Amino acid sequence: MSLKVNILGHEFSNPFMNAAGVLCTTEEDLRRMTESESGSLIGKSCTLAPRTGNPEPRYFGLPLGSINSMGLPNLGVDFYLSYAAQTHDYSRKPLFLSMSGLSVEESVEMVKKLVPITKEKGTILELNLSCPNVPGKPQVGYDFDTTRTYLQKVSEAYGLPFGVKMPPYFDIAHFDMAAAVLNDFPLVKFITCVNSIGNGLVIDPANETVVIKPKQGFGGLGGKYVLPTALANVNAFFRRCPDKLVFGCGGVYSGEEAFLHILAGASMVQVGTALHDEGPIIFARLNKELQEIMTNKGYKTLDEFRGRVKTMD
Amino acid sequence: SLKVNILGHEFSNPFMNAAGVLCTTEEDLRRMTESESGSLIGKSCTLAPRTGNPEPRYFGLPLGSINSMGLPNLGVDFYLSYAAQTHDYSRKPLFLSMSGLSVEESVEMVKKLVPITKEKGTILELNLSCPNVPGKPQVGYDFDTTRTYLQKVSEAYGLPFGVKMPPYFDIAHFDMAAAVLNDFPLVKFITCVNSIGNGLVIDPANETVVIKPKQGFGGLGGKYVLPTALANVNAFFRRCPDKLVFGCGGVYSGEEAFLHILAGASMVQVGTALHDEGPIIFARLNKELQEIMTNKGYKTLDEFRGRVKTMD
Ligand SMILES: Cc1cc2nc3c(=O)[nH]c(=O)nc-3n(C[C@H](O)[C@H](O)[C@H](O)COP(=O)(O)O)c2cc1C
Ligand SMILES: Cc1cc2nc3c(=O)[nH]c(=O)nc-3n(C[C@H](O)[C@H](O)[C@H](O)COP(=O)(O)O)c2cc1C
Ligand SMILES: O=C(O)c1cc(=O)[nH]c(=O)[nH]1
Ligand SMILES: O=C(O)c1cc(=O)[nH]c(=O)[nH]1
Ligand SMILES: [Br-]
Ligand SMILES: [Br-]
Ligand SMILES: [Br-]
Ligand SMILES: [Br-]
Ligand SMILES: [Br-]
Ligand SMILES: [Br-]
Repeated sequence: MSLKVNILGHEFSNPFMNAAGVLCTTEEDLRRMTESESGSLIGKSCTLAPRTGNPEPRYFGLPLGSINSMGLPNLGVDFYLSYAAQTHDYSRKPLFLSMSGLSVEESVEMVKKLVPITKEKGTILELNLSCPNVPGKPQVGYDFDTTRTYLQKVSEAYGLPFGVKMPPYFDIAHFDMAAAVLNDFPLVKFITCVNSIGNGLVIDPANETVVIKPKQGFGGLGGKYVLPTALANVNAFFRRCPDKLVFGCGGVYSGEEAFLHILAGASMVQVGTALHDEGPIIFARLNKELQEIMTNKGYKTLDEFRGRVKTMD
Repeated sequence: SLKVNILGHEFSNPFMNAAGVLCTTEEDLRRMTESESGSLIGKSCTLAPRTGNPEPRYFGLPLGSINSMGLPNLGVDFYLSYAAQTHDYSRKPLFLSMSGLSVEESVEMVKKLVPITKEKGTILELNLSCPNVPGKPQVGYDFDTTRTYLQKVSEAYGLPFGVKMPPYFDIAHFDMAAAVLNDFPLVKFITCVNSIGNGLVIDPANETVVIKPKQGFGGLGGKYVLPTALANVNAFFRRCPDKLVFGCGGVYSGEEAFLHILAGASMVQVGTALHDEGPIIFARLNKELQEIMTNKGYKTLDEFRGRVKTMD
């Protein structure tokens, strides 16, 4: 029996990691992720400079998930690079860093700085093209021309295998158009589906007021809200992008939901909202639960069922 | 108290079915008319009868619904006859949803509707957001295609109508959509929103998708879509001040209808909850919305419509 995953020139102990932005901003966040049972971890979407973010309250927990408009609060790219260079214990697990320039030029500058550290330590890049929460900066992945520009220039500047955090799509034509762009770039080795459902609105009936301050209450949705959307996107790209891996992100609170992500095509499985609710102890539970479901169904490895979701067509 | 006075009509309350739920057959429409609902709307129809997609094509879920019906309907002639000859307009006003799979089909259909709207007052909701027909993507996600539909239908129908919009998730798309809509004055109402398109639900017991069409991909409704619906309602409420907004998505109770109205909704549509519960839900919804209004001291809907507070 094995929850192991062998991809991207690394052996992962299990397919679980945090979703970018959850429990990965500070050194202590990252130390707690490394101490956890997670197979990996990813740093907060960083910017070239430290960034303070949107006004609070900017996160609100809901019965069916979460809404956030954090606005990319982070320590700046140099902090994450130094963590990856010196601090992170790579004998424990591999490390991803998320990078989210608000422009091509900023993302290019950060990925240039990452190059020697990836060469030195094997630090993996996830490029965020789906932040829904910075006022005036719409999700890059919803503009295919802009997406193409990012992928070209980052491919050129970084020159190493990297991944992309995609926004959810809801239109078959858009799965097709997105895949075509992505398939034009061989250094994109993984596709993370998905970021939050952008620009939802939650209102408190008692005070008749939105629950978050930024953008008149409009925020990204995660948790139970996004599971069917996340699975559709993982499978859509799994089917269209034959020479890329897909990482599943959205709605994972258990081994059984992790199992569904893997069935849909997911290599790794990212946990956001549930981890925010529960803390890093969640990873021990998730391993146990996924192992148990496999045992019940007679599966011994993840690749015995990855992408094996059954259709009736 | 719950009354709504819009579009040349008085409605007893803001509630109606969502297009496609309990509104395909004459018996469906009879039961909607007999219900406590303020209005009702016909199934999105096509010029010819449609059998729709293979089964299973609806699956009910703890947090809502997934569907890929494929516009199964009795054909435009039936809905037009229902509107001209059968429907009791003393009970409540009637909407018809039209969902031509091309502009040419939509133009043909709305032309037939003209005399019936003039004589009986039947209201058009033009469906621009079906996510369930293969090779025919949501028109509302292409602002060029959307402008052409709106132009040719404006010319062909020439009377006040509304549009069923897909949900948008990008402020840039709120801005673009509203700008396209604001170029057509005959568009008097905007229904936000249609199902969240092309989600995928898989049963872990059998490792199998739950609906047959399109490898399991269908539209999501119910509890999944409430924040998306509320956001879309309010986005268009703010961007289209000379139009009305209908709310649709995630309404299972008076509290959720209150939120839709607070976000900007004039009428409130009920899909999934109604599929679950049946037309008796409308009597519950009227009672719950009243209870919330009395607790807050509102005597009318316009005392709070669109008055959601923000902190910025
Ligand atoms: C508090 C908060 C902060 C987040 N920050 C980031 C971010 O830095 N970069 C990113 O790609 N996604 C970010 N996300 C989105 C998550 O990575 C994930 O895509 C989303 O929450 C869906 O997963 P979930 O259902 O497990 O929450 C954030 C989510 C939340 C809840
Ligand atoms: C069974 C099914 C059939 C539907 N058919 C139509 C349709 O004919 N036309 C339309 O505009 N919307 C149709 N819808 C979408 C609903 O009208 C509504 O926009 C969506 O389900 C979200 O509302 P809800 O959360 O109350 O279900 C259908 C939905 C379902 C559940
Ligand atoms: O920092 C954030 O606001 C943030 C970034 C992102 O990519 N996704 C998200 O939900 N929030
Ligand atoms: O008939 C359908 O499949 C259908 C049409 C529509 O507009 N929305 C929906 O959810 N289903
Ligand atoms: Br914007
Ligand atoms: Br579609
Ligand atoms: Br089991
Ligand atoms: Br009017
Ligand atoms: Br299509
Ligand atoms: Br959108």
